Formats: sequence, structure tokens, C-alpha cells
Amino acid sequence: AFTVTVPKDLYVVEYGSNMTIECKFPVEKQLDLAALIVYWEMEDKNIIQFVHGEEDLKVQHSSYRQRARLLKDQLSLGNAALQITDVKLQDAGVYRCMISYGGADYKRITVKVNAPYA
Amino acid sequence: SAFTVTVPKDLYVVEYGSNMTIECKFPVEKQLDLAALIVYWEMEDKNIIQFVHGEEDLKVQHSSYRQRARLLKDQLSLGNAALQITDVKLQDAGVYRCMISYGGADYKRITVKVNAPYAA
Ligand SMILES: Cc1c(NC(=O)c2ccc(CNCCO)cn2)cccc1-c1cccc(NC(=O)c2ccc(CNCCCNS(C)(=O)=O)cn2)c1C
Repeated sequence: AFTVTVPKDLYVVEYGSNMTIECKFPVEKQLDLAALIVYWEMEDKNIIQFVHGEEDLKVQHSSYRQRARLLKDQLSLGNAALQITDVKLQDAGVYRCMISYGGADYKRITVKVNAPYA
Repeated sequence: SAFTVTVPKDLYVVEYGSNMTIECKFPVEKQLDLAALIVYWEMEDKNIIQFVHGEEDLKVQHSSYRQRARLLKDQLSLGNAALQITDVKLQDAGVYRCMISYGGADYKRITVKVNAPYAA
């Protein structure tokens, strides 16, 4: 069965940093953009939806409007990498990545945001 | 205008020992395309039913749903992922999640309340 993996299920990040969280999925041979859906959400907020070789942007939640991107390059390696830029305490929580690619799976990732220090 | 899953009810109140059928609707424009369809039902991370590419998996199905859960295949052609659990117990109360991939993808949550058995 098709299986998604996370290198870490817990990220501890510093306030104001950039954060990149990752879900790995098998790509034998080359990538097939037509068969690939990748969705990231937190607490039911639509962060990034990549459906059929393209991101949506319309249904993306306002709080992630110019902050979240999927690293397109990484998709060909079988890596759904979410970058959130300028991490705030509101970004602490449980992230869910959902992948459909000849099979489907999802995984949960917890983010702790430590308070501003640096 | 993205693909959207709907639930006619997001809360089922069921009697102890009854059968329960919970439903997620998804658009089927023309005929059904079994090759492109994934339907997954889970509760509290337990694999209830996984329908991948015109067939159920059954290897990965959780032990506590082994002879109790089935997807009503007939209903799929109408755009209805219908999960039947037979002989509902109090352990079946909780939050159910159906996940559908068919052209696009969506999921919905359903809460099940199981009322207690009578002394009748
Ligand atoms: C729903 C979804 C999306 N979501 C959206 O795009 C979306 C979703 C929601 C919205 C927002 N709309 C508003 C809603 O309120 C807006 N876009 C994206 C991609 C795929 C899916 C989807 C589809 C169908 C089925 C499944 N799941 C499964 O089939 C599944 C999952 C998990 C496990 C368990 N296994 C664990 C590993 C062990 N592995 S082992 C033993 O070695 O076998 C098993 N099977 C998923 C994840």
C-alpha cells in the first residue's frame, strides 16, 4: 500500500524563523503531475492545495496568503515540502499533509513555536 | 469549484446494537470511474474501509472492524460513499472521517453518538 512518511513528527522552531516541514511519498521513475494531489492544512485552514500540476490560491486561507508555499522542485524527489515564512506563535499546532498519487495517505506533524529570544 | 464532499448529516444518534449507515456524497458527472476512485473511512486512526482502484484492501483493515464494516458498492455509482457498521457498541461513538480522491480530493468529519443499552 502507498505510504507517506515524515522524517520528523515534531518541529521546534524559533519565533520569526522560516520553517520547512516535509512529507515523503514514493516516486518510482519520473513524476506524474496529473495524478498528484498534495494538501496541507492546520485546524481546518487551507494552507496549500496542489491539484493536478497546479496550486489553487482561490481557496487558500487569508492567514497563509503570502506566507506558505510548496517547494515545487522537491515534489519530483517525492518530497512535499511546506515552507511557512516568518513563523508566529499562531503557527504552533498540528499540521496534516494529505497526498493522493496512485494510492493515498496522510500524516500529522506537531509544530512548537518557542517565544522570541534570538 | 474545487471538488467538494458533502455530508447530509454531520451527527448520527444511534441505538446500542442497531446498524448504522453513514454517508459522504461526492459529484459523479457522467458514469463512475473505479480506477480513479479512492475512498477511505477511519476513526481515531483505525483503518475501517479502504477502497483503492475498484477494490477494497482488507489486509490493512483494523481487527475491530473485521466482520462489521462494509462500503455499499452499489451506492458509489450514485456518488455516495456509504459505510455500514453492524451491531453498534459504545466503542463506536466518536469522530469518523471519510476521505475521497476522485479528480480532486476532500474529506469530512462525522460524529457518532451511541445511546446506552436498555434494561428492557
Ligand atoms: C482528502 C485528501 C486530500 N485533501 C484535499 O485536497 C482537501 C481536503 C479538504 C479541503 C477543504 N474542504 C473543506 C472541508 O471541510 C480541501 N482539500 C488530498 C490528498 C489526498 C486525500 C485523501 C483522499 C482519499 C483517501 C485518503 N486516505 C487514505 O486512503 C488513507 C489514509 C491513511 C491511511 C493510514 N495509513 C498510515 C500508514 C501505514 N501504511 S501501511 C500499514 O504500510 O499500509 C490509509 N489510507 C486521502 C489522504
